[PDB]
Amino acid sequence: HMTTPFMSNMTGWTTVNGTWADTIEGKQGRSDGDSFILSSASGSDFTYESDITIKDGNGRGAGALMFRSDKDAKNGYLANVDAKHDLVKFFKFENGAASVIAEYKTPIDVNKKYHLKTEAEGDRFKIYLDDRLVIDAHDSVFSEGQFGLNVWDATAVFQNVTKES
Ligand SMILES: OC[C@H]1O[C@@](CO)(OC[C@H]2O[C@](O)(CO)[C@@H](O)[C@@H]2O)[C@@H](O)[C@@H]1O
Ligand code: NA
Ligand code: NA
Repeated sequence: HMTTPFMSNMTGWTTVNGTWADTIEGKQGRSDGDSFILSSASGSDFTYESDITIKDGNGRGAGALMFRSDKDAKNGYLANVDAKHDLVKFFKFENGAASVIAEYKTPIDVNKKYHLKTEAEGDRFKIYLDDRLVIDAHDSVFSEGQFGLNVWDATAVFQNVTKES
């Protein structure tokens, strides 16, 4: 029977762009720019988390959780680990244009598993890196939408991708 090594409680994964696959390590994405995959799962308030490992390829950029997204990932929130810029970023896309909401600055590495967790509750967003709170910010732009994953100028692997509402 069909099985995948990607572990998640979410289904319906639809590739927006980039190169996305399920490998023995998890769901891998790669692109030089931003690229996105969206689950059919949707929500408003939730805990959304994943293991994220940035690999050697492309520009050793970033891997991200995306949430409260529209169908083509043009509008939504992201929380990432960015090895190139050494930060955890909470940001939004509005009609395909990015703007930063909050950051935590820390050295971020390639070939190191990170655990990233977002708790989205109304207009408040708490982001944890390896179980430590690093961002606790407010933003009112988006209230609901799809869950997904992103990479920016990176190859990255996502494993144990889960949401709880
Ligand atoms: O952290 C990666 C994440 O950063 C974004 C949004 O800040 O921008 C990437 C990169 O693009 C520019 O805006 C210009 O090319 C730079 O200022 C920034 O380093 C997202 O696009 C990406 O997912
Ligand atoms: Na599954
Ligand atoms: Na780095």
